[PDB]
Amino acid sequence: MTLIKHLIGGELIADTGRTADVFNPSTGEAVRKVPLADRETMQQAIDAAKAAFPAWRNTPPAKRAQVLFRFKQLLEANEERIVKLISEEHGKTIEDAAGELKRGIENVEYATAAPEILKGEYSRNVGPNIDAWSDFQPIGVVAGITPFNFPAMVPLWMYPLAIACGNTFILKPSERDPSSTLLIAELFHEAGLPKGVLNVVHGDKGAVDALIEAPEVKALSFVGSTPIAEYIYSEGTKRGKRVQALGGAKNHAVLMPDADLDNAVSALMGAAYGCMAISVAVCVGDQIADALVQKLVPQIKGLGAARDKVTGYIDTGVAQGAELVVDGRGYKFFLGGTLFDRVTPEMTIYKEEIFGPVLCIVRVNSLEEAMQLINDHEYGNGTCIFTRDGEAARLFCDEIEVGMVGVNVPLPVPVAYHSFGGWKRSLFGDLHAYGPDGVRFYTKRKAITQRWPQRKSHEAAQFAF
Amino acid sequence: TLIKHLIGGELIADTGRTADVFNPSTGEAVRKVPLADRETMQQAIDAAKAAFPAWRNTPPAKRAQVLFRFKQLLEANEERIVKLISEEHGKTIEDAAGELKRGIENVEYATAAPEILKGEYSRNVGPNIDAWSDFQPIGVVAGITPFNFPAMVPLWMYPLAIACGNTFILKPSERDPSSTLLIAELFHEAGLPKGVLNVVHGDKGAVDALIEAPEVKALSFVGSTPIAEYIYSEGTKRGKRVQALGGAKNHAVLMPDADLDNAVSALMGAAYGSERCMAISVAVCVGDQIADALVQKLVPQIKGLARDKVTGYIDTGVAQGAELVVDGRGLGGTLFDRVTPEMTIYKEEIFGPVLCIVRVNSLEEAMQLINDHEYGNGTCIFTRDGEAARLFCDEIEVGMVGVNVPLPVPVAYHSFGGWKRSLFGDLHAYGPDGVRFYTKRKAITQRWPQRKSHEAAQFAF
Ligand SMILES: Nc1ncnc2c1ncn2[C@@H]1O[C@H](COP(=O)(O)OP(=O)(O)O)[C@@H](O)[C@H]1O
Repeated sequence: MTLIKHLIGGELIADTGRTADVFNPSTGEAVRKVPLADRETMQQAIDAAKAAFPAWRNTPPAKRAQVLFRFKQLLEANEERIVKLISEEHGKTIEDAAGELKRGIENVEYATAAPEILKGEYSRNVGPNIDAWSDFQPIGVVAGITPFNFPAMVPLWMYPLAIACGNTFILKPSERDPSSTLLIAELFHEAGLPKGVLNVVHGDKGAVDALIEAPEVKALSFVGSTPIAEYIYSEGTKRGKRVQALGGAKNHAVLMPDADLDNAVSALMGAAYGCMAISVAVCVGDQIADALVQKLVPQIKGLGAARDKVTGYIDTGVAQGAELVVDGRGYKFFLGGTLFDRVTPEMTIYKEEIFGPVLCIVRVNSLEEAMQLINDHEYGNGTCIFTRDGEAARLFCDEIEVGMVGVNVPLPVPVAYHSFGGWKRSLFGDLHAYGPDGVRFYTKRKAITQRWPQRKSHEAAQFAF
Repeated sequence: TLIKHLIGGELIADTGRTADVFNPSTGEAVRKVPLADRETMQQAIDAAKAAFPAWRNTPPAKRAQVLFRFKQLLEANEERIVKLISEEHGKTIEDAAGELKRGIENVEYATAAPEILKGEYSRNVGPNIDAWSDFQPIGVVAGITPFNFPAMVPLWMYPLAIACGNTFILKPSERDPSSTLLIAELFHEAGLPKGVLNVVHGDKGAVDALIEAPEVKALSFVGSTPIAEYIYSEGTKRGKRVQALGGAKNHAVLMPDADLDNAVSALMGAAYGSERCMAISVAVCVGDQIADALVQKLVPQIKGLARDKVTGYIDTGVAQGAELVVDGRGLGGTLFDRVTPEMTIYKEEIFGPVLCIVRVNSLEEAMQLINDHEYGNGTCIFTRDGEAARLFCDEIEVGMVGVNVPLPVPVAYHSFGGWKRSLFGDLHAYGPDGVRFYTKRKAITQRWPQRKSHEAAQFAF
């Protein structure tokens, strides 16, 4: 543990040039250094992947499935070692880190069976001496840009599927916890993956701009924050690339007047403080809002530049006219449960996401207004409605635009993301249900019609030297 | 006479801005068309927004039913329709009837879309928690259609979108809008509720209206590449789903070993006026021999059967050093040799019977040429070599490929964005892409939290 190496062309490269430091969130002490890569160091990876592609594309489906199956085993073998490397640079419960990797492995298990659903049809003499067939081909060299949370699972949600489909991959992970990701890359090479099929290149905005600029890379896949997502989406798409982009968002719960309050409070307390991501509670009518606050407050007492970040957030909230009902700042400098009431979508505390236990209550007069509020912003990947009315619930499920909906029940969607464009993937849905969307993003359909026009005779004079 | 809009189930007469529809075989104006303002569009939008909730909840089988009668009423009125196509677009009635036969195949596919749209139900997936999954319509959607194909391109959009349970605003071409409107009316005659399909005639104003309207959730366009890029970028910028096909150029590759009579036959089928007929506008020849030979054969056969725009096009071609081998100024029938991708005649898309030969030294160069531009929807390679053909099929990026055989792709289009649909593919193969464009997937989990007692005091009056 001194300097972390790139994984280009099957060998580990040491870059010395620009460099940042990876810290240990639970200690504070910088542990290692990471190389912010130049366009030359990226072009290496691109050339490596471009070179590996034709061989890999023609590798038999069953052989690709085989190398993935061993990759799954070698991950289930080295779990302890990996999980340690996650908790060390990200700082999270080893139990959480292990649960993340279990998900990554589910993604690898799904990828092993992608070759099966990718077989196409053949027809001899669809017309006179004309054969026809259809295939699903890989698109070429593709790249994935991964976030800080989930250095294990988010890459394993991208590249195994893309490689199973027969592409080659350049992975540019987060600078802040890149060791765990790189280990998993190496294990894939150890499982049997040819050189150049997966490459790992560490870096920052430079590295990413490199991939956005490179005309060889055909598809670009990103999960992180909403500004960076919009960037990569628009700038990628305008250069003919396929772009899949999940950007951070806010999930909303709606409370109708008839909501069973103990049930809603249970969901909100698990989601905002206590598993689902919810950051805004839209209340229809003032009664249910006043009542919700009455119940929330007791239960929330029941439980350096970042210090200035949160104080700034809260302070702006008060400044713009929100009611700060529970201020979670305290000692043991932690941020406990914070509750804001009387929040509006023009406030900064609604528009800006803040890390940690913060709920905003937004008061609204009708269900239509609540649904319009949720639909008109960068809507997330989960939403709830709490009500006893059947007609309300049916309408909410019909007109809300969020993909997963919970009626009096929270959803297994632990982080909120908005999905850009038409190349849409779900991160937290059932893999078997949303996997085809991944497969379609990493493949192109091809439809061939073929005829070999005839000769009258086939004497040696009709061929070459 | 004057052509009426079809908003909210009734025919409206607009008088305001107006253009003239000509009878383009016999270049002489036959009718007038109303270029609509934002108010006349907002009428349609409001009509469609109103019709949506009822239509969305109409049973699958009832939607299938109205589509099935729509198919019959088209097969009933074919003669009348085809006449109206040939009259304002100007094309052989046999072609116009073949177009409508395709439109009807689109309607037949839409009738069966309700079946593939059923989802799952599971009682107690968790303790007293039900779960289900559904494919819902998205709302009010709009389609903007081109001059070529006033019958089939709309029937490729709205029947499927309506079968999925949306409502539709159709803004057809100003230049041949009679035939499209007739088919709209027949749909109403088949039983379609008022407001579910609306037809609003217009131009850039009308289109900008739909691009601006926040009620319309998806926008579907087929036409020229500049207008396509416009609608794509500006539509996606406003949160809409946009499906866009923009005019392009299909390329044929000739290897040295190509059977020339076979290639010439395919290239010569690719005809322009005013089951496998193909659009090809560029013939990439590998090596000079096959190119010289191709020219030798093409010239005699080019005695076949906007005008001011393309004198400029041809003139620029000569100016930049292309060899003008057959000059079609007058009936058309133009051939250019020694064309390069830096010329304007390669970059700009051209009205009419124009073929450009591009000489290249390797197959790799030919494939790179085709791949590096806004590639079309069809391509051919002519060769006897198996390895060449396999490689071409592997590395070319065009979706449909013909090896020594032309493809049934009569117009070239490039597809923008991630909402991609094929216009000329097998409907059963590319139909799901349409279905996905006009629907949104939902996963619902539901629980009704219990009460301890259910006396009348626990409910409302
Ligand atoms: N300004 C930027 N432009 C382009 N890419 C960036 C930028 N900032 C960060 N990235 C890259 O995107 C990922 C981080 O995006 P971000 O939204 O900051 O995720 P997170 O903050 O959750 O780690 C990293 O992989 C990083 O390399």
